[PDB]
Amino acid sequence: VIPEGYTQENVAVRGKATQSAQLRGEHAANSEASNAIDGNRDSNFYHGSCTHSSGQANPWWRVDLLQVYTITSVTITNRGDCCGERISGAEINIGQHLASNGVNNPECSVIGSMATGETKTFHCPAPMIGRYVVTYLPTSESLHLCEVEVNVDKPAAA
Ligand SMILES: C[C@@H]1O[C@@H](O)[C@@H](O)[C@H](O)[C@@H]1O
Ligand SMILES: [Ca+2]
Ligand SMILES: [Cl-]
Repeated sequence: VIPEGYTQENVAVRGKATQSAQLRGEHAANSEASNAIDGNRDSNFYHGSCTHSSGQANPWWRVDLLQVYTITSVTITNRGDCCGERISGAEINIGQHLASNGVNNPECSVIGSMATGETKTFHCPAPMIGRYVVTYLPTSESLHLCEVEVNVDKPAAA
């Protein structure tokens, strides 16, 4: 992706994030859904820039972009201090409307697996129209995202 004449922008920092259920207890303060769109890829969960679900099965995290965009890819930063294997199987769904918390929207990509602390771009089959981007983890693992960037192409500046 990223053709001549165009520039790419992360429109996720313009939105509002939320998740199925936040991690409770001792580290609950470092777990806010908003952490995945604060413009910081720091993957050390203890620095406070990563989200963390409750631990209950099939968690999801979502960002409402506030308006519809044509999205080319989504760049994810996996947790780095530990537990990089938990995100395996995660699905990135993108849609104009919220079809069951975004969990049932069209799929951009599936995260096979990512090394601990890895930042990787997942390109959608074709550009997708959507206002909501959801990361659904259909397993018994905790979902922790250190950054979710939603990439939109724009004609370049100058
Ligand atoms: C915030 C915590 O980080 C590590 O201690 C993990 O083993 C826990 O399951 C939890 O994710
Ligand atoms: Ca972050
Ligand atoms: Cl905000």
